[PDB]
Amino acid sequence: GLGYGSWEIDPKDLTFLKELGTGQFGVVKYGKWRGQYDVAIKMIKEGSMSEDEFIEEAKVMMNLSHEKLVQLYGVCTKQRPIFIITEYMANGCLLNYLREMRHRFQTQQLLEMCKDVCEAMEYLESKQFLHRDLAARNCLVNDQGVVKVSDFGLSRYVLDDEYTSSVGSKFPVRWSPPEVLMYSKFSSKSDIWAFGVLMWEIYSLGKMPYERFTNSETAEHIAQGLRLYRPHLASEKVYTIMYSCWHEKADERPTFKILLSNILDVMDEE
Ligand SMILES: CNC(=O)[C@H]1Cc2c([nH]c3ccccc23)CN1C(=O)[C@@H](Cc1cccc(C)c1)NC(=O)c1ccc2[nH]ncc2c1
Ligand SMILES: [Cl-]
Ligand code: NA
Repeated sequence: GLGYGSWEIDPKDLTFLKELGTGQFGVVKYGKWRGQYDVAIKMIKEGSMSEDEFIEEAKVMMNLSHEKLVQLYGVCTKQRPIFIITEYMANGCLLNYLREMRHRFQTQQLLEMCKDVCEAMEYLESKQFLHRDLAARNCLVNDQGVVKVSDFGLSRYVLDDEYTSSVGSKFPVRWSPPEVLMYSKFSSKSDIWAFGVLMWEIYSLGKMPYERFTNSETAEHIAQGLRLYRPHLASEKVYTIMYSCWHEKADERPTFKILLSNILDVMDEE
């Protein structure tokens, strides 16, 4: 079934409609399950994933469930290529959503997007689960405007070394703390850093972090003490929150639980 019963979904119960997304991992199609329920069908391009390891871990990820986490309904592994059946989010990736000027966002909406993501990440943290590539491109927005965290943990199965090596051309350098870029030291605190950058993306309406700097320059300068400027739409109290994610010393950065409380405090003042 869809999130109930077998986690192996029968692809004969799926209809494959419009494409929602495409990249070096595969292609994402909108679909219906038993002609009633909307789904996003993420089909894994052969040659891109450690498929055995990925299927083993998908079974465990079936147990992750939270309102602000993109729901995994199941998988289709008895064919080539394999599919992941996931929650359909009608408004697409958060990065493009932020860049659409027609939305004319209020700052109250931007803070709520931060709350949404933070609640999802507090959940993952309580499960000792790392996202490992948190960023606006990896969040989705549903038909009601709710943001949910997507593709959490997926980078563990990507074979392309340009994307998993901290020196690779596809690595999330601009979302990584210095100890990741220097020593490959991953932890909850490197998710925390990325979340700070994600808040900066949100309040910048989707601008690229450190736009005037190359990947190599960014890595060098953030280690020296460069930090992202306060976006014009971010109040001092909002900037204080995202800035706290970027302390040089990882164990000085907050937890997602503390970040969420800070975000609620700012919301509660309206
Ligand atoms: C490298 N990415 C990729 O290759 C493809 C396919 C795919 C993903 N993740 C996968 C996992 C397994 C197989 C294929 C993929 C992720 N992916 C997407 O375009 C993402 C946006 C995105 C993120 C990072 C980097 C880039 C370049 C694009 N969008 C969506 O995923 C999406 C967009 C609209 C939606 N509406 N509802 C749900 C939904 C989902
Ligand atoms: Cl410090
Ligand atoms: Na810049």
